[PDB]
Amino acid sequence: RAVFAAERPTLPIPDLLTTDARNRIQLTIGAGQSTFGGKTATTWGYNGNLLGPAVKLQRGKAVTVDIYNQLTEETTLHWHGLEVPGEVDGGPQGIIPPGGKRSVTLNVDQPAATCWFHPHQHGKTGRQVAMGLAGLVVIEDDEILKLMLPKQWGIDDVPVIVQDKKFSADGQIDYQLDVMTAAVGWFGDTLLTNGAIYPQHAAPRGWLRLRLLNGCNARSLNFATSDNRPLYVIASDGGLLPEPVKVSELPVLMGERFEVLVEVNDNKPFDLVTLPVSQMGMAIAPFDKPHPVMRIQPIAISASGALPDTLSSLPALPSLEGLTVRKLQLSMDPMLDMMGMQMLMEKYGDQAMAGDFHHANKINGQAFDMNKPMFAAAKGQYERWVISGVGDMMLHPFHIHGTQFRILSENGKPPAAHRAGWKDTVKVEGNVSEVLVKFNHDAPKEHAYMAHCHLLEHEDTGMMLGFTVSAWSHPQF
Ligand SMILES: [Cu+2]
Ligand SMILES: [Cu+2]
Repeated sequence: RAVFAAERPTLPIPDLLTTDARNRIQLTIGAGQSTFGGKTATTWGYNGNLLGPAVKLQRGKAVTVDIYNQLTEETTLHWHGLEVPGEVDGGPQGIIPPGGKRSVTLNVDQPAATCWFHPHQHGKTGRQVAMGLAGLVVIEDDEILKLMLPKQWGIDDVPVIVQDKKFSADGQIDYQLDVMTAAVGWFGDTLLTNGAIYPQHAAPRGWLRLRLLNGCNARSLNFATSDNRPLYVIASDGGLLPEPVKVSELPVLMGERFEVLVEVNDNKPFDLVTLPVSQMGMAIAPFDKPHPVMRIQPIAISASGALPDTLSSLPALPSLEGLTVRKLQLSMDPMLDMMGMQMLMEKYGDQAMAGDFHHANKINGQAFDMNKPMFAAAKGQYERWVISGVGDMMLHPFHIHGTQFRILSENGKPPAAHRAGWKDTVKVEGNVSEVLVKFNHDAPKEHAYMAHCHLLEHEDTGMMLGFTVSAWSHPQF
């Protein structure tokens, strides 16, 4: 406790940004500065110094987003979790030059969900996210609004973007893509919640809705409350579960979102915390013990948001016979594993095991080739993708663009109930995962979809593939 200041900063709330009268939204990508622990640091942000707004979209309504790159280097803008055509997907092919402008029209056609957006610059995604770039996407539809969930933005409906950073002694963000981070990821000893260190949020009595995003480059998290009151999971990456799922702890992989309701009953403050995980590098101090994320400070007013018995209906799993099967093998060059582990041991000592690297991470023996999509999927068809991490012991949250899928097997076991709805990420760690995926939109070679590990340093050093989606593919044509 003595390590944190007695008074907590107020939890910053990203602005909720909707369409203007011309059905447009403006996003600037820029460099500014932020203060962490009383030290100012250069940071990057969308419409601001750090992080970004929550872009709010209505299902079935078109928006054009005008994107202005005001950095001195190239970037891209990817809408993580959005079912949109490859042309507006903002993967590594969607380059926006410094001083450049690109406009994309999003025709939102998926269930209400909390998605997010971030850079996807080839080989530099880890650095650009670490510098500060990430924003949220709130998709709404008539269905979710009829539920009368907690819905006062920044009061009882609260975005919670949780990220670690490593800072140097001069206060600046200390990012590196090197042999150690290419192996185990970039991680640090300071946890940010909407950009603030251990902030406090003033919560009315009643249900409090938290839209949780693990926005770390490489660190997996496991949310719980300080007094072990339950979290009611109401939504995953791609939207509402069929019914709330009660959990006492909530593991969240890099890039995943969950929305939870937690009870604010009496006046006693309590914390959202993250519990120690079993992931290389990640249980090193200060994360060897439960670590505070946010203080919830009850206030006098009440709020009347509901915890509904029923939230939504999801389609039953279809027959799996006859469906196209795609096999993806994740791998790391053994030299990278050896050297990266050596560096981790040098940097942290014995506690690290207490419980050309630029193309050394691979899928099906291939480090990402932006000019060679690995295959073509058929639009509108359910496919079974089988992703294996047998062979190494690293954690790979495997993410597929252009879709919200259904997990069939997560790392060799059936998915937990709260992970059996709409997901865009599945854990792969020394075992095999299978997902049921359908692509509703096209993506040509020039604007292909990505499928990749979302441990950003793995992605940046090769663990990504491109794929196209069209109505059909036949070699004669
Ligand atoms: Cu994505
Ligand atoms: Cu990985």
